[PDB]
Amino acid sequence: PAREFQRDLLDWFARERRDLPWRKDRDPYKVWVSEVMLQQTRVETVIPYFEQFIDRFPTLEALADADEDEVLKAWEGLGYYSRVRNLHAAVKEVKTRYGGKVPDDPDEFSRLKGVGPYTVGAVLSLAYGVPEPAVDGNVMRVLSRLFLVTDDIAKCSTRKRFEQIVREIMAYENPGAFNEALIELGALVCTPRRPSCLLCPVQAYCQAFAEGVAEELPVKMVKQVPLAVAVLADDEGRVLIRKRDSTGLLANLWEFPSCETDGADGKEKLEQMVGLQVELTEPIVSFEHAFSHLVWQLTVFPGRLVHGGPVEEPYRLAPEDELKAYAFPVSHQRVWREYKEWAS
DNA sequence: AAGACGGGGAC
DNA sequence: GTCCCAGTCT
Ligand code: SF4
Ligand SMILES: [Ca+2]
Repeated sequence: PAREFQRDLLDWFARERRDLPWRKDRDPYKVWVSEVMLQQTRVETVIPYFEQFIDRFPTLEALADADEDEVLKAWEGLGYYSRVRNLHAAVKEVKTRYGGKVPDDPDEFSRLKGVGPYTVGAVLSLAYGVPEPAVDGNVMRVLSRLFLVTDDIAKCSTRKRFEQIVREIMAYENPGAFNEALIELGALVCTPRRPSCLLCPVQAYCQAFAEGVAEELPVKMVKQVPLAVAVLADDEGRVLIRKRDSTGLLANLWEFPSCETDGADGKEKLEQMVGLQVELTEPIVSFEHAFSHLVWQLTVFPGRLVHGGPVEEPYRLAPEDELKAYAFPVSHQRVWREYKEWAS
């Protein structure tokens, strides 16, 4: 019932679609940026970031020529920072290798970093009219309910099933609108909890509704870590900060020297870290910070800094009024908040 | 396959 | 507390 299902979906979309920032036009660059920002992040959270980001990097070239440091700063607070490292690399790739044009071929676009099966579909269908599926969590929930699919959507292969289903029922004449409509339906009507089936424009076609299990679908299947942070203040009013490893947790972000206490030593395993030496004091406050695969049990440790050598290695000396110039994870952002809240 | 990879806002 | 959001990479 593909064709008729398409008409209802698309009709609903025209009337109910939200006027979001990235929907002003279909510029490949603007669509791509928004799609990367939306990965595992809510629309409400993205809006402010997209606005600031586009103003600061209006074109793909402008973003390509920016120093990675400024690009990360623009992403400070969004989470999953590798998304922007990959988008930056990919954008630099399109400028030099593809003459500043976002490839319109799925095989070409999919080779760029950060571009997985979802983004290929979202960006190419929307910006170029390419008939590729764009299956995100929203679509998976929608399709799972419409076709009563009970396979664990956390299974790597379950997404392939959904992609095939989309290839069979999508409006090949307007793939972009079709894909977007499917996502919007999931965002506004066919919601995680208490979907609005009575007001759904494709209720008639829904097997989950007919069987009364809409709410039980889709079917879907952390370690603690103590950490000691050090905030060394130079009598001159400058602070010590280091850039993080280029690969792994919060990669390439700045932070206050710290170590995985892995117990309860505190001001011990830290001092040792010198690879330019000094001693600490007693804590100032303790909090926690969650991620997705692990939690941080960090405890701060202040101290004084006396110069005895050149600041090298990842480390970098910086005046207090310049900190707002670096990109810091949310955890360490709080560390500094509690510090000036202390010396207050 | 399954775990790494942020931060936040409903319920 | 729990879920999951416009997922990608190894
Ligand atoms: S009828 Fe209910 S479960 Fe089926 S697609 Fe609509 S909102 Fe989703
Ligand atoms: Ca790819």
